[PDB]
Amino acid sequence: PQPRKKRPEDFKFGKILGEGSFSTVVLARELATSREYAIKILEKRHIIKENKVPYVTRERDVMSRLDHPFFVKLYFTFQDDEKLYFGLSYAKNGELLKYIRKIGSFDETCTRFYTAEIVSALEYLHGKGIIHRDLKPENILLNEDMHIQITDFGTAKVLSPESKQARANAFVGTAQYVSPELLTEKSACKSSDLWALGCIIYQLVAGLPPFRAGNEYLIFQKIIKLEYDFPEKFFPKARDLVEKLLVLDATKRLGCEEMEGYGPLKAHPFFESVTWENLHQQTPPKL
Ligand SMILES: Nc1ncnc2c1ncn2[C@@H]1O[C@H](COP(=O)(O)OP(=O)(O)OP(=O)(O)O)[C@@H](O)[C@H]1O
Repeated sequence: PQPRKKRPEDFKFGKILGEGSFSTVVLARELATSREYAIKILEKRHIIKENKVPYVTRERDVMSRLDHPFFVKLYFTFQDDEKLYFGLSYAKNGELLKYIRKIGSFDETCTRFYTAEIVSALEYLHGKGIIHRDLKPENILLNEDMHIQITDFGTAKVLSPESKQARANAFVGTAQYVSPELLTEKSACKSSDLWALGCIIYQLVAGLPPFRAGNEYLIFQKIIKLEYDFPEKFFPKARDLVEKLLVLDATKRLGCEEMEGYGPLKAHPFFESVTWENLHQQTPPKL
């Protein structure tokens, strides 16, 4: 027997935290507890009209399966006549992208710490057979203690035991972080997230993502050609790691099953001083 189903009247809604194409996230205080949640509100009619039932269902189903400190938690759901409501942890500090823009680019200690939390999160996700498929700084949020909270699971793929690949459109997902296999084979794998990881590490160090251009078509062209360069002074061991992640052949990316998994990735020299066992209990370095 769970707690009774919550209702809109149980909350004092506040500011809008963000607005997507099919949802709006609003800060809400539960009257009975004074707890604050980020409630994601989606209109049923619009979801049905635009054929998005599978994505909303997927977002709910994946989030309910995750139980790990580096993921946004789904605490409850409810609905009224027109809207679905998902009660989520409120990540007080916002998007990682905000910090990249604010401070410009991360020093080595900061890059290493945040990269480690992301790698630890992906290990967990991938161990559950889930491909994120849209990993990017916009969807890596930060809690009040400046630990990461990954979100945005509606476009995730859930692999079956028998399958390492899932059909996926590149035009879905964010161009700058799209893996070459989505553009060439229209298929996603766990290693697609490792490609995105390489883009993100590059972005933390350089301040901008590796594949940039005036439009999406031009970005995609750069991705399939591996057309990017490292800036001068890019931390040498991080460059080496990124070179091992931004690999056109998805089976040759450090961390993938064919490269023997997360062992060899976490053992990379860039992570030498990392203690992996309890990152969420360590004090993040100041940005
Ligand atoms: N759990 C949360 N805590 C704090 N802020 C959040 C939380 N979840 C989402 N946000 C913020 O709200 C924004 C809106 O999220 P939402 O899932 O509604 O759409 P989106 O993913 O940003 O855009 P789109 O769906 O069109 O790709 C996010 O981009 C983020 O800035």
